[PDB]
This record gives sequence, structure tokens and C-alpha cells, in this order.
Amino acid sequence: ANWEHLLSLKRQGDTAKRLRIEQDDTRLGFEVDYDRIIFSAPFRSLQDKTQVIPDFVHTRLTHSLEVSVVGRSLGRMVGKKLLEKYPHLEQVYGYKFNDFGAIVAAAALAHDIGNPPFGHSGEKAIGEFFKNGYGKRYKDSLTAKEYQDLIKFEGNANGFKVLSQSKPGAQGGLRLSYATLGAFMKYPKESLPHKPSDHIADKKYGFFQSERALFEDVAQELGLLKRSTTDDVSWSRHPLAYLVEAADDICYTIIDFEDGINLGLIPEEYALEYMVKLVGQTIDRNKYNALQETSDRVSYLRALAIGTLINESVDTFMKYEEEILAGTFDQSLIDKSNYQAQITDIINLSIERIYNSREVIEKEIAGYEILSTLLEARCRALDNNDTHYNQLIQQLLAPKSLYENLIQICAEVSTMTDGKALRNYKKIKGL
Amino acid sequence: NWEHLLSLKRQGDTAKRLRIEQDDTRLGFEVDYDRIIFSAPFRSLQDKTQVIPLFVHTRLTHSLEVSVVGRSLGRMVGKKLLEKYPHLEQVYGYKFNDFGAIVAAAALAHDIGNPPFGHSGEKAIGEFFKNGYGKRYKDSLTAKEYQDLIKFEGNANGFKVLSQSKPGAQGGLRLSYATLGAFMKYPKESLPHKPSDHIADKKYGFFQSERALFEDVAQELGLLKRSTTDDVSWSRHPLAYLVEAADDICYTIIDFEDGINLGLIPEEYALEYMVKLVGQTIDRNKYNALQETSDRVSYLRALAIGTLINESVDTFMKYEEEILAGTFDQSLIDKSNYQAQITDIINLSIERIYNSREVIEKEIAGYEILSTLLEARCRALDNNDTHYNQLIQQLLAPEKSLYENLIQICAEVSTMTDGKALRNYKKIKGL
Ligand SMILES: [Mn+2]
Ligand SMILES: [Mn+2]
Repeated sequence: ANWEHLLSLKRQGDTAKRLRIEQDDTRLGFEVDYDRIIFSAPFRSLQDKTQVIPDFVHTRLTHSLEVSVVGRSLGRMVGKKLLEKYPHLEQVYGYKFNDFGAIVAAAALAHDIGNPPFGHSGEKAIGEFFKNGYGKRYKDSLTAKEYQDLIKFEGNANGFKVLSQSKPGAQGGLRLSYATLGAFMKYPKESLPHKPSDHIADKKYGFFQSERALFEDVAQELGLLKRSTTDDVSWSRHPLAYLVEAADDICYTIIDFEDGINLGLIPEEYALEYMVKLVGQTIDRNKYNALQETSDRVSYLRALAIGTLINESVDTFMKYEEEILAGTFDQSLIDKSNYQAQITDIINLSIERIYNSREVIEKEIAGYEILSTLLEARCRALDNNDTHYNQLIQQLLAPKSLYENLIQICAEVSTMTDGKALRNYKKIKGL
Repeated sequence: NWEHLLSLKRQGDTAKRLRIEQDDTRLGFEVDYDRIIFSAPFRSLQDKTQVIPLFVHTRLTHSLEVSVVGRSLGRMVGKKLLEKYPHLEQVYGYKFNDFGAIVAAAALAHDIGNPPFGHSGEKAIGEFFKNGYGKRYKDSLTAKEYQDLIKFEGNANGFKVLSQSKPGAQGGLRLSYATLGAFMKYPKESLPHKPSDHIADKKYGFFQSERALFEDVAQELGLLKRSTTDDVSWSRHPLAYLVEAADDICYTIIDFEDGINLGLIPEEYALEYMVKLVGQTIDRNKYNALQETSDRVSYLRALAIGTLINESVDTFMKYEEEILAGTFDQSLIDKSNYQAQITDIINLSIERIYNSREVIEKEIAGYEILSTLLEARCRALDNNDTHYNQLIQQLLAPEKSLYENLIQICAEVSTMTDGKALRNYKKIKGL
């Protein structure tokens, strides 16, 4: 693959090439991408959507913002080293190290934009509705891939639809640069086959059947390498996708842990115990000992640990840069960390004390009821749009092919805020 | 001199920071942005109301949008400044994105010190010390100390949040001095009160508790001294005009947009008030094809903001030497050719949003919530010996002057999210 092509500035529907050298420095396509996400309705909605815990706890927006900041740093540092390794990219094509920061920052800002409320239980609730709920009836009317899109409904694939949703007067959705869409695509495959390997890029899927033709255009423009040997399509990751993934990995590992401590779910003593190897060479022990509040000590450790992992991930990427370019790299960047034992201890403690706390379990149980009810109401009205009641349901929840209609119902349920889903649920139940 | 106005100095520095010696991947101005993003005060803006009670903009998404608009203003102005004064780049090593970085960080922080409940929030705090319980401190405070309190200023509290030292954290967030300079749109103490009608004299920008800190900042930047008595003031850092412009553009157009999507302003007013602002750049076929009100008004908003950014850049360069000399007496937007349309927009927003029952009700309740919290804190300060007042201290604040204690009480009440302020209020009243 060619970095020249991986850094495409193309937007959907373009009829002429966009030369990097001719970009206006005050309107660089990669940086416009960031601003477009910031002002978009789907991004704004993340303000009222939950990450893990339903006092201050990170929302999807604040999480996405922090990932995009760590991502910009990764892309900036890697970009400087890529331009030193491949100097024609600058001298000939005019790329600059801040271009790489901008691409990673933008894709990182949007990486969770398609996620449904109630976190991962939300996805499972939607899939179960089509696996064994009312949605079962549609199986015989859908292709294997169309149905697999529903029973394994994936927030990452919905995020791609949100970024690229064509509408009357708004073709191409947000019309992000193709390099940014490539960096966003962690799982460059369709829903079938299911886990053809245990490579991270094969663990899930990245686009619905409704968006297959769009990602084909993206993958062709970027010159991504074909990976699947069959009629099921799969491509090797855009190299910058590894940096979006590492920014995400670093943030939820360390910041969930910090939230769990500040919330009282994790005892404080674990902060120094689990992060001491991650911070040992850079911590200022006199500064730490002078800090009086728990939250300031943990935030100091978090900042040191994120700094350590950013620097290491940049070094990992450069060490394996040619394997990533050739699609032969089989792991995440963080998988190769020398602190993998510390990262695993941190994650397993977060799982035990946060994800399995009674409050998270109660929200997940409630999310199953809410989402299932909304899906059944939308689907029963789809099947019998003529009755007076189903018309009211349509007015309240949604003011094409069967598959197109079902994937749209999932996308609309998924982008409801936590509060709108509860309200619509209560009204359908009468409260 | 622009070479001193672009200082990379941080609090406590013992040696000069030359721009030419900065690591491009760790540029001081860009690090400032990251430090704000991850700070507790910035995160707290998640749960703080801007105008309408809690889609609606919070302080967080407002600050985010202002920082994006400010980054564009600074990028465009930075490019023109470097062509006007080429030695800044050729000799000193400054680049046009430095100016974008300084404005973006200062704009991101511009409302970080604001209390809950809007500008009624500040007025409720001032009223507590003017006519409420806090009036008893008047004769134990200097004129400027008391004026700090009765005209409690969110901008001055922001400067406190950004810069104030605590054990283990000297210098607060330790932002670059150029960023602190661009943050300071009122470079004066609380007295004298409005010595002129210039926008820079309308309020004040630092408490007495932070006067020595801004003296260091102003000396390092070389700000022109505007007052010679023992009442100090300086001419604004030129980039403060761009922070102010980005803020003005955002709340003017975005509050209008919010008001239409909430139903408070009939949609027909959108095209009517914004036709001049968008007419030369609007694609009518696109506009007419958009089916949803929210899509039509967000398209007009994007176009109007783009128009005002371009014009503001031109206004800045036209008056650049007067701003550098401290003789510019107006805001950039005050010079806009669209002042008629801006005024109409603001007046309708005032009538339909600011004076709506929902906002009025919320501001009236905030007065009672903040007055109650302030009184509990001051009573506990006045008599720390009683059992009740010890419980209040455990609940709300778990050796300094009277003035420093009162300013900290104000800063801490201002730090509270809307929700945490209400809960603590309810407990005090037993609800
Ligand atoms: Mn994430
Ligand atoms: Mn503002």
C-alpha cells in the first residue's frame, strides 16, 4: 500500500482529484473533518449517552473528546517519524506531520458516534430482538449477511452509517475525507464470515450491507489491500486505524480505572499499586506526596500513565510499520506493550468492580426492556402501517426495502439519547 | 511587540523558552489545549447549563464550538500576521498554527470559571455580598476586595481556575502566557468600575487574589500599561479580540438555532434574519431539498458563522496596528457590516429565549440555591465551632485571610455542577 494513496483527501461524490499541495492551509480537509463532527447532530447527542456508569462520570462525548486528544498526539508523533522515513510524502506531495494528527483526531472523535444507549448490553439487546424476539420472523426474507447485520448489530458499523448517511439535500452525510474514514474503520469487513480468525481486525465487522458499496469506494481510493480470499469482502486495516484503536485502548483502560476510584468502586490503594511500573521513571514523588486530594493524585497518575503508553505505542507502530503497511501485523499496538501485565490487572479489576457492580447490572437489565419494546413497536408498525395505533407510533418515533427499513429502525433506536429512549418507552407503556 | 506577545513562558520558569527550540510534537500552545481538556474544571462543564435548562447546548458543547471557531480565526489571522511581519517566522520560528492554538485553548477555557445558572449565577453571588448575608463583610474588606465579591465575575474566576496554586500543583494548569493573555479580555481590576465605555472596561478580569499573577503575565507579554495609578489595567493582548469574536459569533447564531429547534422561535424567522449573512454562499437547491427544520437551520448557521469568521479576520487586520497600540475601542463584531442582522437576532433571542418562562424560572430558582449554599459556607466560616457548622463543612468543604476564604467559597460554589448544587441545597433544606 502507498502512503500517498492512504492519505486521500477525497470526499463522497468528488469528480476531480484533491491534491494535498493545493489545499488551503486554513481549510485543510482533514481538519475540516474534525469541525464537521463537532457541530453535527449525532456528535452533540453523545452529551446525553452513557459510556459505562449511568456526580461526574465520563459521558460518551467526554470520552470521545479525550480519545481524540490522545489520538492527535499519536498521529502527530507518528507523522513526524513517517515524514522522516518517507520524505517524498512532504517534499513531493506536501503532507505535513499535523495532517496525521488531524486524521487520527477526527476518526477518534467519531469512533463511538454510532453506539446505542446502555453500552454493550444495548448492542446485545438489539441483536437478541432479531435472533429470538419479534425480529425472528424476518430471517426468511433476508440474506445471510442482511440478517447477520441485525443479530450481531454492531455500533462501529452504525457509526459508519451515521458518518456517511445520504439524505435529500445531504448526500454523503458529513462527507469526511476518505483517509479519515479509513482511519475510523477498525474492522474492514462485512458481517459474514463471523470471526474468520482471532486477529482483532476480524473480531467484529465494520459496515452494514447497506454501506458496503460506500466502503468499497473508500477502500479502492485508499488502496487498501484485499484480505478475504472468498466472495465475502475483507481488507487489511488502514495503518492509521491502529492509532485510533490505541488511543481508545489507552483511554478506557486508564480513565475507567480513574473513574472507578473517584466513584468509590475501586479502593484508592490500587492506583499506585497497578500503575507504579507505568509511571515510575517519570513521576515526581515530591509533587505526588504534596497532592492532598485523592482525585488530584489519581489524575496525576493517569496523565503520567497515558504519556508512557502514548510514547510506547508510537515506538511500537514504527517498529512494525512495514508489517502494518503489508497487512501482516496480527495484533493491536497495545497487545505488544511491555506493560501488558499491568494493563490486564487494571482491566480485570475494572471488570470486577465497575462493569459487574449492581448499578451497571441494573441499567443493563433496564436497557434490554427499553430497547426491545421500542424495536417491537417500530416493527409491528412497519408490518401493519395502516392501523390508527401504528400511525401514532410512527408519528412519535419516526416522523424502501424491508432490509433498508429494518437497518434504519436499528439506526434510529441506536441514536436516541438515554433519556429519549426512556421517555418513548414510558409513553408506549403509558406513564 | 509580537515577539513578546507570543510568549511560551509558564509560571515559575527560571529560563527563557525560545519558539525556535520547541519540539513540534509538544508545542507549548498545543499542550495548553490538552491540559484544559483533561482538567476537572473543564469536565465539570458537562453538567452546567448555558442558557436553557438541560438537545440543548451545555457550557461544554458551547465551549467546544467556540474553541473550533477560535482556532479558525487564529489560523487565518496567524497566516496574515506572518506575511505582514515575516521576521516572526524567518527569525523567531513562529508558524500560523501557533496563533490558532493560542486562540483555541483560550476560547476552550473562556467560560471555565462560570457559576451554574448562567449570568444570573454571577449576579446571585454578587447579590449575596451586596444585600444578602455577605454584606456584613464590607467593613472588613478593601474597596476592591468587596467589589470583587459584589460584582463577582465569571471571567475573573476563570483566571483563578486556570492559574491558582495548591500543594503539589503550583501554577494551576500552567498554561503558556500567550494563552493567558488571549484569555484576558478585561485586563483590569474590579475598580474603578467602568472607567470608560470601551468593551475592555465593561467588567474586570482578575480578582485581587490573582493581581500579582497577572502582573507577571502582563510584564512578560509586554502589554501596554493603560492606567498609571495604584489602579492597574493594560491594553488587551491582540489575540483576546479573536477569542471574543469567536464567542460572540457562536452564542449569537447558535442560541438562535437552539431557540428554533426548541419551538421558542418560529422557523420562518431563520431565513428572514439570516438571508444577508448567507446569501452569497448558500446553495438554494441544497436548502430547498432539506426536509427537516433542524437540517435547514444548521445549514444556515454553518453559512452565517463562515461569513462572520471571514469578516472578523478582515476587521482584525484592518485595525491590527491600532490593536497593537491599544487605541482600538470596540469589539471586532461591533464593526460588522451585518450589525443590523446581528442585533435583530439578539433581540429576538432575548425576547423568545432569555425571557421565556422556563429560563426566568430557572434563574429565579438558582438565586435561591446559590444564596443558600453561600450562606451555609459563610456561617460555617464565621462559627466553625458548632456541631451543625462542622457537619456543613464535612458536607461542602472536606489558614488564610478573610478575603481569601470568601473568594475560595465563591470559587467552590461556582465549581459545582447544576445537579450537585441542587442536591447539596436540598440536603441543607432537608428535602
Ligand atoms: Mn471508545
Ligand atoms: Mn461563552
